[PDB]
Amino acid sequence: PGRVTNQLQYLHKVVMKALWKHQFAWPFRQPVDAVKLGLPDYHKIIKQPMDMGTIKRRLENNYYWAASECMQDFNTMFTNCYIYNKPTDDIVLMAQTLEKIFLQKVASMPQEEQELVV
Amino acid sequence: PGRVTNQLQYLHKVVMKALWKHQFAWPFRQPVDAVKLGLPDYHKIIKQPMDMGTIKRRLENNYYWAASECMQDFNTMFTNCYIYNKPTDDIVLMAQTLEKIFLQKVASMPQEEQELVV
Ligand SMILES: COc1cc2c(cc1-c1c(C)noc1C)ncc1[nH]c(=O)n([C@H](C)c3ccccn3)c12
Ligand SMILES: COc1cc2c(cc1-c1c(C)noc1C)ncc1[nH]c(=O)n([C@H](C)c3ccccn3)c12
Repeated sequence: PGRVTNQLQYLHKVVMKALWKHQFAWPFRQPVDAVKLGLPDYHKIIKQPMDMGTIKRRLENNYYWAASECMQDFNTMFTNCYIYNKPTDDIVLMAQTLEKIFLQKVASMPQEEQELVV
Repeated sequence: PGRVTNQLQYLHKVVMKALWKHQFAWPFRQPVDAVKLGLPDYHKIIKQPMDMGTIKRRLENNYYWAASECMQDFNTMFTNCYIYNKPTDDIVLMAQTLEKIFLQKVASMPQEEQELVV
């Protein structure tokens, strides 16, 4: 059972809003389907797949207990990409651009996490 | 009880080696002493403090079970910095530079994690 916090609210309504509509977002909006994309050994290499669609649903459904967990899912999504792919690949450059934006927005997130009731 | 893996070995001998000696590394090599630095409410805002000294010791002492845990400690260190400080602060620009290097190196880490025995 997760909860609503000021930081999670910010991650939803400011961070995810900036990322979801970005030019480079579309390949990250749903899980990597390795077989359709012809990606060998994707599930040997990546044991914790993650994508922005899953994160967005989790934010919408109060899945997270704390913003740190949501930020961990973002980090996992980006590092999965960096690990599976080559440093010069289009998808890695796209991920780097998205992560730069994510981290920039995190620098203006509310500082002290407090739960919101109603 | 942690273990030695090819990825943790890479994080130690390649990633931490590149970061530890960087021009901007020195403020990150030990925990943030908020009172000496005159940083109000540091421990209200940051509930999971982390630094490269602690990570380096953990790598040296086989504290981690998997590279994902070490990468999470790096991410926590950087996002702690971004959260406590302002987007334009010297320390945040320094952290961003270090994180760029960290993530660049992660893109060449061994892909499939396998434990090393002896
Ligand atoms: C080449 O990387 C991808 C390409 C994708 C994709 C997800 C990834 C992806 C992501 C994201 N993280 O690891 C991988 C692998 N999801 C959908 C999708 N649809 C689609 O046409 N692609 C191609 C192959 C693509 C898109 C962008 C950049 C490079 N290649 C892709
Ligand atoms: C202004 O930020 C810091 C300054 C530090 C520091 C750690 C931080 C720090 C870190 C790293 N993450 O959050 C904070 C706060 N550790 C040691 C240390 N010794 C030292 O003289 N400083 C000053 C205030 C400094 C250094 C670099 C950039 C800006 N300000 C610092």
